[PDB]
Amino acid sequence: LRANLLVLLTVVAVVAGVALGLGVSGAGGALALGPERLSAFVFPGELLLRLLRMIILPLVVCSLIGGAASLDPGALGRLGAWALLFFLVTTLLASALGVGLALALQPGAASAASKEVLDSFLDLARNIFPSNLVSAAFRSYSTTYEERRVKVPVGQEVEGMNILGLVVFAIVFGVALRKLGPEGELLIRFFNSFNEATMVLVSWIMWYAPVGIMFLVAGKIVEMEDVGLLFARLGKYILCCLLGHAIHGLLVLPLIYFLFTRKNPYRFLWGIVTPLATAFGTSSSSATLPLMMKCVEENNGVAKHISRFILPIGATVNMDGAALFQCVAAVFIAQLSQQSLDFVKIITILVTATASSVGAAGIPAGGVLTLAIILEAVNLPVDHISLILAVDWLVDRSCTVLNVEGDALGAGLLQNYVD
Ligand code: NA
Repeated sequence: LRANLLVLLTVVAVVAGVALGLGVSGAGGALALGPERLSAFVFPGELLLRLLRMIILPLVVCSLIGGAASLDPGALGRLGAWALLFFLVTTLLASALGVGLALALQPGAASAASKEVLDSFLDLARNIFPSNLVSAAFRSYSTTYEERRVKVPVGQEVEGMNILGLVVFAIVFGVALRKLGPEGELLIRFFNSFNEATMVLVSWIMWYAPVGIMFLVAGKIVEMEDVGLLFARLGKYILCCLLGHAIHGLLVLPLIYFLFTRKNPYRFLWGIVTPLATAFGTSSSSATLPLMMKCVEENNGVAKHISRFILPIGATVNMDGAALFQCVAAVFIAQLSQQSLDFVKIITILVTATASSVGAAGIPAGGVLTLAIILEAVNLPVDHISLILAVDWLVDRSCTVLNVEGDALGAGLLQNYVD
């Protein structure tokens, strides 16, 4: 079927990009290409990223408005509380697994290789309640410091979409529309139509996705000066990250799903393999959001009013893979600096990763800034982050799957809470 063809092409795009980038690097790489040729070579990946960033606003906002307006406020409140508990518990488990898998199997046992913590959470709270809806569509509040030599924190809005604030506003506005009654039907229909129109565009973009992924991966592995040396240096770190992701996705989340529902979790995952493949290929949660919702509603028995509400929220708040990656990177850096971590600092890492996972922006910087916040919370050198980013093109992808799987299973849990 053409859905299977698209999934196969999207997955094979990563392998083809890896091969193309290795060939280009072995044929001189960027120095042989030069800046002008390299920019054109990597441009298609940038085009794909721009296309994927375009859809996030209308898709998420309309989906959340519809999902919130399609449920009784009391039932919506109970469902949201349970979903938040599930997301927090899963993120905490991912962080704990990441820390445990790095203290053992030490990735940094070789010699080859800012905002205050309170101010970061105050900025998170400010972004949860945007001061302007139009501005929130492309800017987020951020605090810098001015010396008066007291470092007073002064804040301003800086580039970067405010997804968390818009999500909160969409949920509240949908609740208000539901409470209006027959007067709010027109707006519910309007936002549903907008959501369907946006999903059509997302489906069209999925066809160009493989070509963008090709050049994205090729350029991002051409930027590495030495593939062999870098991989020999970060082999154990990548092993820790991917092993933690595999353990969390294949053992922990399925175990929780079985314990609570007592149905087969792998039969559930078999119905969403296609969204998982799209997530791995594109590294975008919004890209798989429509396909994930379709598969969950059709292949699985999840009710529409459950999926349309839970999945858009999880795509923004549930970042198990990101938390695991951040904790593994923090332990790796702490081992590189030979700065022994005691129980207090381990708990600090866990709590900071869990708390900062909420509001992790969709941009690539959103998964590495939180790492800087964690390092500051524990007092680690940020200089080493250069290494961590160098393999994001792989690790981030592994994160994205774990960032969506936990969402789908989450819905699968709440369905049983409703049954
Ligand atoms: Na997610």
